Amino acid sequence: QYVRIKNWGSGEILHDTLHHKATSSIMNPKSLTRGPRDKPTPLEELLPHAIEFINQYYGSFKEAKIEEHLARLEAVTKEIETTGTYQLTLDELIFATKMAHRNAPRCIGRIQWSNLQVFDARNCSTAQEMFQHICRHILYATNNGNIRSAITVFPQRSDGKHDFRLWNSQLIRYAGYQMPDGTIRGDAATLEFTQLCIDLGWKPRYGRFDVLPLVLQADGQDPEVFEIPPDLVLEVTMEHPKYEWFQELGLKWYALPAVANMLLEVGGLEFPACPFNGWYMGTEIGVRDFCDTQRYNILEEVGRRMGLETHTLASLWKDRAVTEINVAVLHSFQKQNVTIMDHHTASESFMKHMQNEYRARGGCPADWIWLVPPVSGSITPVFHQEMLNYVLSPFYYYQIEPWKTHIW
Amino acid sequence: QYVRIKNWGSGEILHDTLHHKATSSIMNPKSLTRGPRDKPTPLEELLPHAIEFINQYYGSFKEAKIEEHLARLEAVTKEIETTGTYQLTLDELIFATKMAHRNAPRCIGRIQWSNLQVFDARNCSTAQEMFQHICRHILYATNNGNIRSAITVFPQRSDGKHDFRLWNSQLIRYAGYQMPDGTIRGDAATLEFTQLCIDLGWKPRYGRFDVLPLVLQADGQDPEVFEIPPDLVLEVTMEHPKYEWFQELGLKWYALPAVANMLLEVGGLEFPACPFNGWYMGTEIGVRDFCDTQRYNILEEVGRRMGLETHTLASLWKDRAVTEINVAVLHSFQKQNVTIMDHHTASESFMKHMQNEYRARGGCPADWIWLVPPVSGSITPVFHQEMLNYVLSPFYYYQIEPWKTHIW
Ligand code: HEM
Ligand code: HEM
Ligand SMILES: C[C@H](O)[C@H](O)[C@H]1CNc2nc(N)[nH]c(=O)c2N1
Ligand SMILES: C[C@H](O)[C@H](O)[C@H]1CNc2nc(N)[nH]c(=O)c2N1
Ligand SMILES: [N+]
Ligand SMILES: [N+]
Repeated sequence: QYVRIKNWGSGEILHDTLHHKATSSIMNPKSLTRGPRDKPTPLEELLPHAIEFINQYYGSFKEAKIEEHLARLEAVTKEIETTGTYQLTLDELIFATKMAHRNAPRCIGRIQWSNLQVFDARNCSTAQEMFQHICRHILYATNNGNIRSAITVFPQRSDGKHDFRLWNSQLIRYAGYQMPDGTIRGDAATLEFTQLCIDLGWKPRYGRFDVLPLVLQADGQDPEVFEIPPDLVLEVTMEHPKYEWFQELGLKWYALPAVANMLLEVGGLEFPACPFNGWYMGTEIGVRDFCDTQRYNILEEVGRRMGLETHTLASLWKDRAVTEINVAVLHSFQKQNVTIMDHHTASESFMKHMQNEYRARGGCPADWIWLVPPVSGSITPVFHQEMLNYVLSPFYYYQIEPWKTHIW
Repeated sequence: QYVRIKNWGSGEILHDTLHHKATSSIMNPKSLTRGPRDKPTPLEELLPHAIEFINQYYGSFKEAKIEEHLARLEAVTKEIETTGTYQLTLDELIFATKMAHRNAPRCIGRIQWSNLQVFDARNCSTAQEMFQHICRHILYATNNGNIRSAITVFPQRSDGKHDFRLWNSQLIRYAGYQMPDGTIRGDAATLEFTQLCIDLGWKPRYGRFDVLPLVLQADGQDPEVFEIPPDLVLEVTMEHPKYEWFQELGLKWYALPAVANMLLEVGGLEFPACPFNGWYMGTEIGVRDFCDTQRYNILEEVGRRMGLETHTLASLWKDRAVTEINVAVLHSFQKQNVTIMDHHTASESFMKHMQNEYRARGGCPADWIWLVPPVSGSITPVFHQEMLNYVLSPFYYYQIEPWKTHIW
């Protein structure tokens, strides 16, 4: 029938009908999602996929180890024949995690795809044991502000009813509540989820930079709530380098961008819990987290303190404020020795990458909509670059929100 | 086989191969192009299409005129049966031109789709007669700076060998030459075409704001060259409202954005010559025409005059200059009483439109990549709006460059 369409600012959804009369930019397309299941992967699908992967892994060395490649193929088949899926070698998980990042069409930082730290936590079985690993991860990646790229891989899905997974969008992340004023405090984005932590007994601190708790589900079991040891969450306080009134704003952001809720797919296997992290590109904080109507929405407050024509849209005052907010974020990171890269530098880098990729392996999955920064479009190189967006393997899939499917 | 991919900044093209290994943002997709032909449209295709159109035209009144609708269907069939295509009534051309604009997924100004002036020049037969119409058009739309939206429709394609069409990208448009300095003067974009006007005896004035000649092809015949009466081309000189040194830059742009080279498709008919115009949205000039590496590339010159860290990319100096260049353009239009709308105002408007459209007829073809402005992305509403991009009818198609196919 029709097609549901979302505006993510207003939250308004519309149903398209006109398209049916057609001839001859969705955030979460089904195509980009790998959902739950109730039964192990069938063997007839699993095997071909595993073989494909093992042939990629071996076809990716400089000087081919044929015998080990033939052996591994044999051992993998026997394991599948014998157990009903198969485990990756560590020296295969590491490749899996790097190629999949390499294959994420929506990621600008892929120049760095080779430098990834991999934490093998496939032996995990309890919540407390997940939450320990998560803590280790955070501390490694954070490095006292010198951000290291890392990923923590938990036990692969088996039957689908013993799934490990984080209910958090990203590891470290601020809360948001629907205060009485008609207003909303903290991070509007996490409004719905904040409530859920409340439903599981998390004490609401009611502020605007409250780090939310990890909500961990292990081996299919109901999710237990863990608070993050505030010693690990490193934050950057926001000061402008001119407008001394900019600290009066009382702004800060967490330093670690660690996406928590995506699924890894490799050789037919699926890991619905594999949190990863790079570092921040300024605009992420300065433009989206700070300036989105859906988010912290500082744009008017900052403009007002600039003596700007705030009620005349043509004044271009948003263009002026946004830019200073970025300047602030950037400046606050460098000050405080927190790793960061500005979107301009980021765009030139990605470009080098892309060039590299095509000479390397003739292509680069790439989603224009996502790879162009939310300010300065035309001004970065990636805007003028035509690109194709395709899904390869291994790959990092979105997933249906855990509370929409989990049975407590 | 592979897939040619263009970067429009560098002009570099790459061939994608990786996509073949796929599982389960192009400027000129074939899908968006209607090309030449050597034979009249076959009747078996033409008729259904005509009927569809006539039923739309009649199904678009408030209070239905069934008898005239049944009559028109009859008269149209007889005409096709009898001549081998059919002519639209004027009160159908007007609807054709408005719906097609209404249906252009890449256009932000569609809120105004109803207000269009239509010049019926289907009776045209000579070049000189096209060039007269073009001149009338320019003068009407320009209105001494109070821009009126207009379109001039020429004779429909028949057999494909008597095509009317303009060889110009847009009516009024600056030239560009490959000067000896290793550099390039005027409008780099029109580098290839400028040469072609030279090949047809146009005297190169060698400047950086030289209006190019109309290159007109009528009834399939070789294109004759006409110079535009400088009295008709209204221009805006660029001054900033602070930086008095901004006029020292010696900048100006033409006031009329009139796209000249697209084809109208309606009820199976095709008009490969139907120039149209709205007015400018500032960023068009301030960001793309002025700041594209491929274009006039002022960004460094403007930054330097701002005492900006021009060799430190992270300085964010591009964000600062671009914004002032826009301020300048906007300010220069309002001064000089030239119609213009800023991209922020434009985005809020389009949004209203889109809302209107869905309540109206449940949909709105819409290409995100194009509808989001080249600066301030996140900051405009259209960024957060998920949208579907579909081709309806009537519709404005791109066309293969005339000199790639015409036989002299
Ligand atoms: C130099 C390090 C990195 C940089 C600068 C970087 C930058 C970014 C940015 C700016 C986004 C968009 C943010 C958003 O709108 O949500 C993104 C998304 C993404 N990145 Fe990277 N990233 C880095 C490391 C990584 C790593 C290590 C991985 C995986 C191993 C990765 C995979 C992804 C994926 C799957 C997305 C999509 C997120 C989503 O769909 O919401 N990136 N990256
Ligand atoms: C309020 C009046 C208008 C405004 C503000 C407006 C704005 C714009 C802008 C900013 C673009 C993109 C410019 C570019 O990147 O080349 C565009 C493209 C386009 N517009 Fe409009 N426009 C207006 C009137 C019209 C009219 C009257 C028509 C047709 C009757 C139209 C149809 C189109 C089409 C077909 C394109 C695609 C051009 C291309 O693909 O290169 N627009 N418009
Ligand atoms: C509707 C639309 O697709 C949506 O706002 C997209 C635009 N491009 C994006 N690009 C990135 N990096 N991150 C995003 O959240 C978005 N949001
Ligand atoms: C490669 C890419 O599609 C190209 O630069 C597009 C981006 N979006 C655009 N949007 C508009 N309005 N005009 C354009 O020329 C473009 N260029
Ligand atoms: N990130
Ligand atoms: N335009």
